[PDB]
Amino acid sequence: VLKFTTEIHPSCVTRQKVIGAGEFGEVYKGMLKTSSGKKEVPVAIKTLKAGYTEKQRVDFLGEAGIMGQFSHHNIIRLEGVISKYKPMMIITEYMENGALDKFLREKDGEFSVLQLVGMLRGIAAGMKYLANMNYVHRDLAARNILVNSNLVCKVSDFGLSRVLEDDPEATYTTSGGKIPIRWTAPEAISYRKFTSASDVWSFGIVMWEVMTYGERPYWELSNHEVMKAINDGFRLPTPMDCPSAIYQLMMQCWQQERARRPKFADIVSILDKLIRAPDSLKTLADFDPRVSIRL
Ligand SMILES: Cc1cccc(Cl)c1NC(=O)c1cnc(Nc2cc(C(=O)NC3CCNCC3)cc(-c3ccccc3N)c2)s1
Repeated sequence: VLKFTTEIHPSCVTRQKVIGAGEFGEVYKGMLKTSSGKKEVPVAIKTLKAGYTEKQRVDFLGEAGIMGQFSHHNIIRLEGVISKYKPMMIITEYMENGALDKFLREKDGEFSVLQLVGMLRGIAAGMKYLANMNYVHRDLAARNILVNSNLVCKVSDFGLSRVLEDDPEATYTTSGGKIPIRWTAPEAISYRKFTSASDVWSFGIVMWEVMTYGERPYWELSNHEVMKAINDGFRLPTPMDCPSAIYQLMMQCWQQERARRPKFADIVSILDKLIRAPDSLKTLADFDPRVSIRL
């Protein structure tokens, strides 16, 4: 028995603005009337346009069904679905600052170290919750994390191919594409061994995305060049202005041997201890001089 997913009546949903457009549906900002007409809240609304295939329907509704099993501050909240009327819709809370990667790239250098570390603690708490629920995300990356007005970060992007046994799409993105290599642990790339410990590798890459304000991991390297570097033992260098303890933690997430990586519980605990003793964050890792400027 799974937690009940609310079927929403279309009369309770208004769409105010298109915010995203795909080939197979759109995403809107809107309002949802709830509590039997007594409350109204802002929502995001994703549609599935007519002509969708059986696979697209099972995937679309499956994402909502997974989201509906979770109740955590750092996981996107589902309000419900419209499946009985067309276009079908999934309705979630609305995250005012959108995806974390784009948000940081529009906010370069504007946050404190403590704020960035706090964002990572929230993401880590959401991932701890997911891993404890026996959910392996497989595509953890800043692009799949949303940010609200209050800077709370929440994990998004769920799918049935992550939960069903021997699923033939388990190694693809939720859109059927190739999962971007540069967030993925070596044993998941080479053997398809996706587990919470490969999600810990990905979380280390997310830490580096956050501390760099959304830089592209490995910069211009191609996918094969990233695989070359990782398998030689190369790891991403420290971000600028990054606490030594934070860079050490991301390096531990990138241990080749998956059993040596921290668990999500370890990550949350370490981040909490650093935030509560903030002088621990003033020791910075050396930023490796990339350019020589002499005068
Ligand atoms: C509805 C739904 C169904 C299934 C799965 C999920 Cl996770 C969801 N929920 C959502 O997608 C979303 C919840 N909140 C969101 N916030 C959001 C917010 C905004 C938006 O208003 N962003 C601000 C606009 C001004 N710049 C600062 C960001 C834009 C998007 C967005 C959506 C599609 C393509 C590009 C975009 N930039 C998204 S999207």
